[PDB]
Amino acid sequence: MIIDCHGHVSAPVELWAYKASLLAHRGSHGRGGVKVTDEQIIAAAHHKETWPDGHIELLHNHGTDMQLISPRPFQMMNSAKPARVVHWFCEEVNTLIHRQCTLIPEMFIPVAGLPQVAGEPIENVFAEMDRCVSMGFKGFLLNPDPYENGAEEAPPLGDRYWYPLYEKLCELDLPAHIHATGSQSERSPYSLHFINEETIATYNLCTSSVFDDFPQLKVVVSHGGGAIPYQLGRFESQSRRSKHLFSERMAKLYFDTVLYTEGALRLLIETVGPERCLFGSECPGVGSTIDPATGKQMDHIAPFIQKFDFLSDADKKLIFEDNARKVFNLE
Amino acid sequence: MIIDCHGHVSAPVELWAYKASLLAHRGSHGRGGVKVTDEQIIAAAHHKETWPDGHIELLHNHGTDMQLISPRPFQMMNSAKPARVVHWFCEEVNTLIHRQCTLIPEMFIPVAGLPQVAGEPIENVFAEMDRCVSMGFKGFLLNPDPYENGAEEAPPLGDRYWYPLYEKLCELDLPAHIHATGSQSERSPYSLHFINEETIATYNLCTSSVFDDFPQLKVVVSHGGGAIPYQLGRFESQSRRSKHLFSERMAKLYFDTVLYTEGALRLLIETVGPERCLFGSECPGVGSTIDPATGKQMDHIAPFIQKFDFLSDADKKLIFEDNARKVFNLE
Amino acid sequence: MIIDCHGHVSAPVELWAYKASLLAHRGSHGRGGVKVTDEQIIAAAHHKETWPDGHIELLHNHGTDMQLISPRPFQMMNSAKPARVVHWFCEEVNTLIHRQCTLIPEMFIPVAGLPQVAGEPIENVFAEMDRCVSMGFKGFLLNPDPYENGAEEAPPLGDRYWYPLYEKLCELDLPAHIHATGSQSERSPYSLHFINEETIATYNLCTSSVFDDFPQLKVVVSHGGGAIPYQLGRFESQSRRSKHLFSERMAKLYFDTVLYTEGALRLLIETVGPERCLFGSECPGVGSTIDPATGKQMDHIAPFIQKFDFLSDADKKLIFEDNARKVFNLEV
Amino acid sequence: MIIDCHGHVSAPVELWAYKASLLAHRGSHGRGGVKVTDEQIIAAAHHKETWPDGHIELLHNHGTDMQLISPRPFQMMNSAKPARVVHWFCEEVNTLIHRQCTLIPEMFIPVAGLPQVAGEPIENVFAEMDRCVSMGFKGFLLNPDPYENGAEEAPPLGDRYWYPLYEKLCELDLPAHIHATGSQSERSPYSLHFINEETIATYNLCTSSVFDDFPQLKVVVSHGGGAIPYQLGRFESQSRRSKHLFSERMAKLYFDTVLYTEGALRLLIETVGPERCLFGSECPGVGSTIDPATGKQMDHIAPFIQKFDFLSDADKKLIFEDNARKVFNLEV
Amino acid sequence: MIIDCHGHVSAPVELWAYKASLLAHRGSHGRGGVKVTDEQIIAAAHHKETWPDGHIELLHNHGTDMQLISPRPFQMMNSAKPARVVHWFCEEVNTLIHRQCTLIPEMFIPVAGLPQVAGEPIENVFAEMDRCVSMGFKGFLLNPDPYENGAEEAPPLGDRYWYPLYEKLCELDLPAHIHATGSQSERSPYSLHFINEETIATYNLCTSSVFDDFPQLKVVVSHGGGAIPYQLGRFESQSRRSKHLFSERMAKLYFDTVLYTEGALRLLIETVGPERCLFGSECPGVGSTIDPATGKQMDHIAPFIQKFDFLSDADKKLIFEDNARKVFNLE
Amino acid sequence: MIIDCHGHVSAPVELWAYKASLLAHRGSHGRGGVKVTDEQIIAAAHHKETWPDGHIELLHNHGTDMQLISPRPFQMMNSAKPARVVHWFCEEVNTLIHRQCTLIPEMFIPVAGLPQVAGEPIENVFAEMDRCVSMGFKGFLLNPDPYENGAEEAPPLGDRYWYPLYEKLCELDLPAHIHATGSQSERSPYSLHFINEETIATYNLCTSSVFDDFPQLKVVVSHGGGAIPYQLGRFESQSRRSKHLFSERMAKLYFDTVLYTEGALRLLIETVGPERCLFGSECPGVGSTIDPATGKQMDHIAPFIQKFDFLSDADKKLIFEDNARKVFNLE
Ligand SMILES: CC(/C=C(\[O-])c1ccccc1)=C\C(=O)C(=O)O
Ligand SMILES: CC(/C=C(\[O-])c1ccccc1)=C\C(=O)C(=O)O
Ligand SMILES: CC(/C=C(\[O-])c1ccccc1)=C\C(=O)C(=O)O
Ligand SMILES: [Zn+2]
Ligand SMILES: [Zn+2]
Ligand SMILES: [Zn+2]
Ligand SMILES: [Zn+2]
Ligand SMILES: [Zn+2]
Ligand SMILES: [Zn+2]
Repeated sequence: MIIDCHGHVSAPVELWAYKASLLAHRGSHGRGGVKVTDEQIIAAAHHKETWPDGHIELLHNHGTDMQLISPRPFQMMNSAKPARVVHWFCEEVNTLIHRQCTLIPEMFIPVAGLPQVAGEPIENVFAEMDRCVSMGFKGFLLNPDPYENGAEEAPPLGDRYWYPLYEKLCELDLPAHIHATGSQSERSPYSLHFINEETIATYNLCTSSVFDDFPQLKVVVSHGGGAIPYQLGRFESQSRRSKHLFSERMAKLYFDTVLYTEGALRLLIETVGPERCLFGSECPGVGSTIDPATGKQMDHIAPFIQKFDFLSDADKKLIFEDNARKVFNLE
Repeated sequence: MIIDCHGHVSAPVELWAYKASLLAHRGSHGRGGVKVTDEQIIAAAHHKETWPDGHIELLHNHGTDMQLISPRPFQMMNSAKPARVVHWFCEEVNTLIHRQCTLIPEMFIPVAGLPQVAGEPIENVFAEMDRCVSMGFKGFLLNPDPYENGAEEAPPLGDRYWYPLYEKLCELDLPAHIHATGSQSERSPYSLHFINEETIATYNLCTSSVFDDFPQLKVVVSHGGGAIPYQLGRFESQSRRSKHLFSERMAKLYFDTVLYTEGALRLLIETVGPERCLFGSECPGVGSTIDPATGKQMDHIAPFIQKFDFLSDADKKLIFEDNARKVFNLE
Repeated sequence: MIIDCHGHVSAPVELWAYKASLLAHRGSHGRGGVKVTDEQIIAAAHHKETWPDGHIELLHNHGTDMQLISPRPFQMMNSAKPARVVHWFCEEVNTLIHRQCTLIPEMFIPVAGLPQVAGEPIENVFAEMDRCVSMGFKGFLLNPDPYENGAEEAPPLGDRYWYPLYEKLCELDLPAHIHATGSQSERSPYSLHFINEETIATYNLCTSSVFDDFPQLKVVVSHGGGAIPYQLGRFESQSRRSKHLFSERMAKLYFDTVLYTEGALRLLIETVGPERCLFGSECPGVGSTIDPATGKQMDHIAPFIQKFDFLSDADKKLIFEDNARKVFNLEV
Repeated sequence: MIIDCHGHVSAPVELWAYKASLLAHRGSHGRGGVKVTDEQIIAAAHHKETWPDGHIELLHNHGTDMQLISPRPFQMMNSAKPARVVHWFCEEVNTLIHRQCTLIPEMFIPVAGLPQVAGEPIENVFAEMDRCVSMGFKGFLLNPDPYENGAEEAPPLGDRYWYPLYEKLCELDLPAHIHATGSQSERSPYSLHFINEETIATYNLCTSSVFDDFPQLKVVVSHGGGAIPYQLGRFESQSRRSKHLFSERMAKLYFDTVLYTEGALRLLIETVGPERCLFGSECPGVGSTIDPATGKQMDHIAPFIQKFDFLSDADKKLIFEDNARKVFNLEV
Repeated sequence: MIIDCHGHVSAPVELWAYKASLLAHRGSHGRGGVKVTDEQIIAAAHHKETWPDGHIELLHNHGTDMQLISPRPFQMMNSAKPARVVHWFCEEVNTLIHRQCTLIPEMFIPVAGLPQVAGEPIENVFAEMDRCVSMGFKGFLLNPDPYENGAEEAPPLGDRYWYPLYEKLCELDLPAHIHATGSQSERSPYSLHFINEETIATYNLCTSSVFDDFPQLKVVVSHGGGAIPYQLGRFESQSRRSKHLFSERMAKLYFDTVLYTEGALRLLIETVGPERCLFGSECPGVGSTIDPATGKQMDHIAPFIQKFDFLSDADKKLIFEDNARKVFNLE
Repeated sequence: MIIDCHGHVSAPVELWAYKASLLAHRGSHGRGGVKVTDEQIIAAAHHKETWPDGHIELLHNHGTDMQLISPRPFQMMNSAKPARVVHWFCEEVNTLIHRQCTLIPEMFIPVAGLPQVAGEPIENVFAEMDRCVSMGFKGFLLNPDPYENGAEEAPPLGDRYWYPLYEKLCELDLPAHIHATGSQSERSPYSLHFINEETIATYNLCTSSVFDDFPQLKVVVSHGGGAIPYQLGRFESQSRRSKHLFSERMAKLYFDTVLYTEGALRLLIETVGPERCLFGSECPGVGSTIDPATGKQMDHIAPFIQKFDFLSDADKKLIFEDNARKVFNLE
């Protein structure tokens, strides 16, 4: 089968209106919450909206059997104040993902957002993690820039600021899916910030002692590692002047295949090997447009991997399901 | 012949001491200047230093016949204060590069740094440009982040802040060579900041109307365009939702081949085409380490391009000299 | 008839989702816009939402014949970055209001928000004002604190920063309706910031030369003038030292009656007079809860004014329609 | 008798000069102190200053028998640096008040200021409180905005930042008298910031669990509660969603009657009841100007309360003495 | 006779209470002003207060015939906000000095404060200067640090920011008396800040083109030039590496003799010469204490100058009156 | 003999290049270190550079027999970021001074810089102190303004922030040598900042209870105490109003004689006494210019002190060696 490990929830419109409300009253109305029926959630999983077809129908047309759906990361406003609106909105997004996956278990698998408030100690997400574990969540999006390209930065991923999280992720044996959220920059909007932050997080993890101290830490890097597989040479060369090679740590990482050109998919898989690649597409999303040359949808990239003549059937099965089954502890 | 369009001056130690001195007295001793002889300038280009050999010796070994040399960008301190030390140090480095390329015209071709002070209008570099144009300089390093990964950032390259510079570059029909300088981030050291800044600059140039207003502007993006050829799919798909495709703007851009893996070189050349690639290696520097297994130096990448079977000998001539002669107006 | 001069649009949820999206991509998707059909705009004016009944049904129950609807001001994020998102959102809200008033003209009258970006010159709203003027809009919400209780504040209303706007309004003979937006303070939330900012704006206007320089300027202060009618004594006393009395300038101002206690309404009307009071309720909204002692909604305040012994039927007609009809240039 | 619970010290000019000097040398001359004789402290309570007559003469004319005098709060510079100057000045004002009440005991009762330094833990006032408690002081002015309308603000009164103080006050069975100090805003000067901060403090106290955790806490809000009695309806309505009604907590609060209009006094008394109103005038002060329509000083408000038809003589005795005598632990 | 050129007004207490009031209501009460009778001002000139005797009586005991009285500079709060309180308080101090000098013309001469608001253009003092010229004022205190040792600095005295003032001072042929005001620093309180700022202002004036561009500019530096006469050597040595000597400019400056040790007075006079020294004492003030060795008052320094055996009677007359007569255009 | 207690290392050019390199890569290349031979270290002390002659040659000519050398303070960049480059550069300069004084024990005696990072607790220098104590260092340069004339400043020297250091200095019975470093001010260049900071530090030490708590603490103030001996009168008069006279605290202090005018030298020695003066010249440096009239070099000041008639030969022995031997524990 084909399990897509990088998907984002198609939610009822009421969720985003709840965000607007929280930002309007900033808590003076109390927490409240999203009021939507199961019917409305299911219908949201079918609504066309801005995509060529519905979420479910698109996955069906592309042969994707199941998909791990997480929050749409650029809505999560990790730099917004006050902090409690960040926490509340994260919790409600997670609740809605849980409801949708319970209503549509034949396709959708839950992955959780973290209520990362810029500047707060990472411990402040543990409670929500616990709530999500009980609800059956299979992973967590880890944002390396809760400041959302502001004037300040979070510590690098090798800083012990993040160590309490790694510990917990190993106790649960659940993965962190690197994903930045929004960006306050006029130069670098969110979709490009994703790439730069993936590059930075990978670099941090591959030039620190994280994997010495948490050898079972499972990390999936979004969008084929940002820039790293393409730029691996300079970083390996510079890592020679040190006690560990960049590739030494990088061999511990997993990467999803959210890349919309055959050449990039080929380079990713040849660089890290099928043992460390998990099929992903972000369909529906950035890539849900039609290539005017072929008429196909750009995020319908499974056939590119299925036709690579340098991968065995075992390697393609690793990429399409087994790696996801292990990393996300899927039933 | 082989022309390397991305090299950095091996300078006598007195230049860096002059930088330190300027920062120490901050102008209270006057402008002063570097004090070195022609002999010391020539000797610097043969001294081993940390490299496996002298700059010129490594070029001779790798088969490189001429190299365009610019300042070592991470020393240019565009965010340093007061402004006058940034200007003065840029001026002295340019004067020294001029002296070296006049003393050794067989190997070296001069490329200038711009005295970009964070927050200053871009026109404040024009004077220095003129001076360098009178000294035979063939291009300019354009830093998209003169704030050097600080609390603030400059406007995106599509902003009209930069338009006075594009004008002048078209007036001179000379190219800009995109290259960041330092990085103040504890997460992102300068060598990774290079890549991210190239990604951002290319994105700005390909999502704005710069090339509609300056069709003749010549721009060379360093390090194979950061993440862009690898991440082209998502940005092209997103651009489909606008009036001009990312690809039609990117077709106007040139990229150098400072990539230290065969696979990345292949991906670059197959994505942008040999008509838009200029050979470059940054030898000596980040890539001047010996692969302990295969015995060769990582920045010795000309043979990779020579052996690509999908390139004709004319395509290889383009990559190795003709594009450089056209873009940098080489004699 | 009964005209309610202080109402806020009951809009389809797609509008608030559009706000969320604008904040999410900060303009990198383009302006885009609210995509919503006429039938959705109509249905939103009847949906119960968190109120006991729909907007229109409530106005019917309370006997209100027409309401001037403006944006829900605590959503207008005047302090948000980048500036273009606050401009775009204000514009979208204005056009949606225009559409709703065009579709339900027997009930709703359009009042526009201003795309006030904290720190921008006020002239930057004119382009939108002009547009709204050609769409038939009858007034503009004026926010004295576009910084939304931040680390900085805007100039007081007496400062010449605002004088271009005061000029244009007089050019148009259309009123400003003082209304604050959001509040970033952890001490003073938006509903209380409304009152504090009404107090500050009224004080600014009654201690400067705005009305000397703009005699025909029409200004309606929300929520019965905040604290001023209750605290008028101290301000009058301190003004005695000045060249003009506080009351001298205050008499040029209009106030709406959005007060949810009979005593407050009595004080307001007895303080500023029926010639300067315009009926308003903000129904549905903060006051749309049941007073258990009466069983009636707290914002069903028209009967209090109707049953005031100290007002003639002509004064009540001023409060309930004539004043609004003249201040907001309404048709008849 | 008539006890005025809101008065401010008429002090010799040497005190304000001492403030100026403290700001001038910022402590490099040492703490020093106000150097002023008993005769000067007495003379200051009779000097006309900018008022029509002396402090004591005015209180005599108005029929006030005793007044609780506290610091002039707009001078206490809680946002000034370095912290030690605000501490020293508060201490000096407190001791001068103590001396004046010791010299004129038939008229004046001491109420202390707190040396609140913006950003300091509240515990840093305890040492002064203790001292004032041993000097016979009967209450403390509590400033909810020691930042004085700056770029930052203090925690709301419901925050545990204030809980130590609430504890100590209950330990002492002495009241806090809500009063803001200065205002750095160019829109909202100090006299209006008083009202806005009273509104914010009252809202904080009526929407938190302060009175659940400190049931016997005695709090007197200045100037008739700012805007709250006039704007109570909206806050009650919004509180309905909470677990406690706004009025539920508001009933635990006391308010002084420093309002210079008959209508405002009527509203206050009818809203909170005579059991929670303490007569206060701030005479001499902002209200010490002549109402031309009456010839009487605007802060001569006791007759309004005396002539209210809807109050028994016993309710008026509560307002004029019993409530102050019980809240401020006064002798008889 | 003995004319003391550095004195500060002994004002009625009502002035400082007016300062406190302005800072309390910040303008909401309107400008207002100081209400004091002539009798009260005269009495203030006699009040003991904190000094061993009254101002007038102290000048009498020391043989000082007349004294130029200016504001007490550390009260002038040039960094306070809003600006109008700074302007108003300056104007009222000047009005009171004018009244006192008119009431006591047998001794007191008026010198004016400038309403210098940190960050405002210097032109904003011209109006008050004019008001003071009409009232007969003989000079102006010039503060080189209106920021009062804050996080920011004013431009150096050679910056053209100050040029409109110099121009005006030459049109009036009236002097600037360098005097800092207050200091917000915990390290360096006002009395020491005076010294450091005198040093900085002198350095600025002696390493810039001020005296090239305003050759008739009259400047009196307080407290014997801060540190400069004592430290003149290093600055002269460093000025040799430049187009003008430090002493070249320094010869244009005047210095007052507010120094309370014989050795410092000797060094000042021997360094700059009697032609450029104006007698000053700041009595009553910092120096109004008793030397327990001699019983004399430390600011009774006229006899030190009268007994120096290296000065002629003409030099002592230059120091004690003629220089003041010329510089301050005294009747 | 003549011992000069205020000299600064003439270092090989590679040290300043190492500073520039550290600032360029900000630690991403690791600590590294200066790479110079014993021969280059020795040659640096004989190279003319800008001086009229080599460092050692000038010392020989002036009659100086030994000199205590410390870092050139204006290069130590105590306000630079990140902290680790400040620490590393201080450590390398100290190691180089150690190498030079071990190679040339006839002339040079080692004095250490402190790795003071602005805002760091002072205890963060103790480690380095210990290392230097194991290398035979005889004192430490104490910078009162590690913020280098910035928006912020450190606590005054009387604040208990510094008390841990006083303790250690008494534990080692070694002295602090007050000396500022750089200055970010556009009004006050580093050479004037030296003087002002010495004034402030001396004032703090003489108006606080430091010497009541550390009676044995040894402190040497540079440049004759900035302004203090010249401005002593006002501060003594002000201190009379307190519990301890300025003079009784100042009597515990030592001062060096880095003054380039005879008159200032005289004033210093007559104010503080020969029992508290240590000869010092800062030769070569700011004072190494030739008086074009009198032919001699300005920092050749030993003869001035030799010719003072009011000093006995024992007083001159104190100034020229004994005080230095006692304070700096010289062998
Ligand atoms: C600035 C830079 C520096 C080095 O290569 C380098 C220098 C010294 C030691 C080791 C490496 C490279 C580039 O600009 C580039 O990568 O294009
Ligand atoms: C402002 C000033 C203050 C005093 O003189 C003073 C004031 C009150 C008590 C004690 C001293 C001195 C100077 O400006 C100067 O020293 O020139
Ligand atoms: C830092 C310093 C620098 C010079 O002397 C100097 C250096 C290079 C060229 C010219 C002068 C001196 C002192 O520390 C001092 O004055 O004590
Ligand atoms: Zn994603
Ligand atoms: Zn490069
Ligand atoms: Zn409203
Ligand atoms: Zn009061
Ligand atoms: Zn003075
Ligand atoms: Zn030195």
